Amino acid sequence: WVGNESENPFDLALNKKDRTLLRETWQRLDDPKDIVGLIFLDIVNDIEPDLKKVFGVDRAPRAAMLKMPKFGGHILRFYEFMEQLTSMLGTSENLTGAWQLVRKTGRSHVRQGFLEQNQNQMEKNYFEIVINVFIERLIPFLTGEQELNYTTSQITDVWKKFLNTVISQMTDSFELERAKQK
Amino acid sequence: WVGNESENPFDLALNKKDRTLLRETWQRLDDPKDIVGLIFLDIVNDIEPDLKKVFGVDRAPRAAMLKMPKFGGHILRFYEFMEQLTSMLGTSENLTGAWQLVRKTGRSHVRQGFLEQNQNQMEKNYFEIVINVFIERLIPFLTGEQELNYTTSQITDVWKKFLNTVISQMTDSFELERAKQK
Ligand code: HEM
Ligand code: HEM
Repeated sequence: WVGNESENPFDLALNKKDRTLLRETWQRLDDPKDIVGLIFLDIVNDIEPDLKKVFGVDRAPRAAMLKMPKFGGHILRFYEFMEQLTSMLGTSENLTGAWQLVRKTGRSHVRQGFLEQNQNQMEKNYFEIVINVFIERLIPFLTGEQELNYTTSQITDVWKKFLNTVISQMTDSFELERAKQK
Repeated sequence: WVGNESENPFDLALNKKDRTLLRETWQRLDDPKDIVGLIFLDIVNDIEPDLKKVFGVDRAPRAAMLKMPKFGGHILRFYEFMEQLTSMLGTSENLTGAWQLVRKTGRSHVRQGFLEQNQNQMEKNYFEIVINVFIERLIPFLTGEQELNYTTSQITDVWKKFLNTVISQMTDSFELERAKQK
């Protein structure tokens, strides 16, 4: 895909009002990078501890991990990716750039040897594992149900459609890029 | 993808009411196979004549094509695919089987040498070329605007989301299967 096609799932799964909600709800958050950090700490410590080694935090106490370079780097990168993606979708309506960003990010992960070897739709999809923790943990902050016009049901459904579309496009772009590289 | 995942784009782009509309509007049609036939006749004769050779109708007058085996066979297969897909989506809510059907069909086309050689997202996407003629020609039958509760705008938007999702999933499944086969 070039990115400008009419089949863009971010245009199909989300309408204009949905995209505005994604941006406005994300912006309502105070310290979104801190929330992203807390969720990644849960991912590597509680949910998928195989990821500690990947991020170089297999020895760091939970309390030191945010300072370790690969781990704190990833938190920054993931936060920036969500910042840009929600802005493109919900502010500029740059639907092409939003789709292109997600597929480029999916393809780029093929360089991660852990994922090249272990990413597997039959067994573990690590993009799904990570984003599912966001679905469970980020959405209650976004609805205001948890702390650190739109109804709770609306915000929940929109963020689920959005985050599931991020999973599917990163998964598909990764899988294709890996197949091509062989 | 197994098919049962939460990232299924037919569940994300279409809600239950949308899927019911897809099924009810398709069922309102009198002789849907005839309409499918007429649209394929336009595709091969007027829009993408490179396809005449593929379907063995490079000599048949337009008036004989429906009887030629590869061409009339394809019309039957495409009609059955839409019949099953709209039933799965809109009647049984078998969203897994709907997604699986579309990806299996995408993968199966890699066996078509014309597509293996020529299918190309940079240049011509033949699934997109075919389905776009359906978007232009089938939707006015579905809305009742042309001849052979839901508003015209609703029916048009739902069928566009649906048919665009069929294009994207056939395209992606095809591309992956071709890359794997090499
Ligand atoms: C789940 C959705 C994910 C998103 C949105 C995401 C986002 C990003 C971004 C934006 C970058 C830098 C730009 C780029 O390389 O494309 C990056 C790099 C990286 N990603 Fe991810 N990532 C995700 C999941 C994962 C997973 C499951 C792994 C497991 C290995 C992973 C490992 C890495 C690593 C090691 C880097 C290099 C930078 C670093 O180590 O901090 N990512 N990721
Ligand atoms: C655009 C969406 C399309 C749909 C939904 C579709 C559907 C189907 C189905 C359901 C079958 C039989 C089952 C299977 O093999 O999976 C089939 C076979 C086939 N498809 Fe397609 N098709 C599409 C596009 C195309 C295109 C663009 C070509 C161009 C080569 C093509 C060429 C063929 C051929 C040659 C067969 C074998 C049967 C025959 O020749 O009649 N199809 N297609």
